[PDB]
Amino acid sequence: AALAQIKKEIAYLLAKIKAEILAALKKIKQEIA
Amino acid sequence: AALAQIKKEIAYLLAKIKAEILAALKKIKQEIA
Amino acid sequence: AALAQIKKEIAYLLAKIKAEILAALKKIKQEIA
Amino acid sequence: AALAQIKKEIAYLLAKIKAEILAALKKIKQEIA
Repeated sequence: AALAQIKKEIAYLLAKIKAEILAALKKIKQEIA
Repeated sequence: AALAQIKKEIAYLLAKIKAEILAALKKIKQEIA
Repeated sequence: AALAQIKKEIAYLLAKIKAEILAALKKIKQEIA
Repeated sequence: AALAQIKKEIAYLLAKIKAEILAALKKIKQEIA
């Protein structure tokens, strides 16, 4: 169980990092368009 | 085995995050070029 | 304990990768603004 | 040992994802400058 818990928590953090980076990229595409 | 399974699945998620970020970056380089 | 230690260290590295990428993005938004 | 091996390999993949993303960002900052 603990292994699957670690996997789930890292997966969540990856998705959070991705969403935050794409948020800043869209602010840049929004600035230019 | 479960450890290698966790590693393989995180590796996959990393590659997915990378491809998605580079997809949005190319939409931005495409907009400007 | 070692499992939680691995999780904590990967979490730290993710946050470092995110901060560095957002640093370069802001240098780009700064260039254009 | 296997746990530390998994950690080392994910760490490597993170650094590879970061370097590749910053490579594409610099191609974009290079295009505009």
